[PDB]
Amino acid sequence: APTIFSRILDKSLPADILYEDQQCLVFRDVAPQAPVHFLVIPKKPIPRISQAEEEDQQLLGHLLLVAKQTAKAEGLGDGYRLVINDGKLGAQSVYHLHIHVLGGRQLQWPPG
Amino acid sequence: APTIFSRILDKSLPADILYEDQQCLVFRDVAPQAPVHFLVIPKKPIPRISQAEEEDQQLLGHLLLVAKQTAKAEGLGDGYRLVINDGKLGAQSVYHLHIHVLGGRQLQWPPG
Ligand SMILES: Nc1nc2c(ncn2[C@H]2C[C@H](O)[C@@H](COP(=O)(O)O)O2)c(=O)[nH]1
Ligand SMILES: Nc1nc2c(ncn2[C@H]2C[C@H](O)[C@@H](COP(=O)(O)O)O2)c(=O)[nH]1
Repeated sequence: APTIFSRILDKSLPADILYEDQQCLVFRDVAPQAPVHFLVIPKKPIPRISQAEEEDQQLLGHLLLVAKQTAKAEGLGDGYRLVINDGKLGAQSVYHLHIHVLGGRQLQWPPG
Repeated sequence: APTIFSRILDKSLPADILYEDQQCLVFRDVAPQAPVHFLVIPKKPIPRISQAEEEDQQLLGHLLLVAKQTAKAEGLGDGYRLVINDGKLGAQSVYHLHIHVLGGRQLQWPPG
């Protein structure tokens, strides 16, 4: 049930909010891996990306659209990287579905 | 206009195909960065994730759903990572929208 992102959502836990709508939240990462590192999280509290269903189709695309328009607002026109980690081999820590958005520096390959 | 993925789509260029529907293609990466590394590409030839529009909403979520169900089929229950690179700071090479899917080994942090 409750995660760290429960506390960011309900506002009890201080977070840097860049965007909010009825479907999702967008806030900065407290451990930034790039000059701009923010998280695009839904409001329906889907734990992992592998635990998503057809009912979440329109919502996942929306999370992607929100991420790229938030990438623009923060002046990432020279490029950025979106990352969704699953389970332990994915190195997932918070078990609320979120899209990482990283830019303002050159991301390398492999991506971990 | 034409990209490498034009040649994989129209089938002139040999590719390892794991899935195909009317909306997208799913094929292995020729330069695998993990024991399982495949690409989830749409059929509507959107160049970058930052050049996507509201009309592509349902299609982006579908690409994500296809990626996670293809993650299951290839036995990634211990975890995996999805990656969408944009522009040059993203280190994008093919300018057709695609979701990288990597697993079957432990992905590290940062993701590049
Ligand atoms: N802004 C903020 N981010 C957090 C907090 N706790 C964890 N995070 C971030 C750090 C990670 O980059 C991210 C979880 O990523 P993942 O390992 O994919 O679940 O959430 C917090 O209190 N504030
Ligand atoms: N399977 C296959 N993959 C290719 C070929 N050419 C390029 N790729 C892959 C390698 C990269 O991992 C990916 C492009 O990633 P990106 O840099 O994000 O655009 O496409 C090919 O001929 N066959």
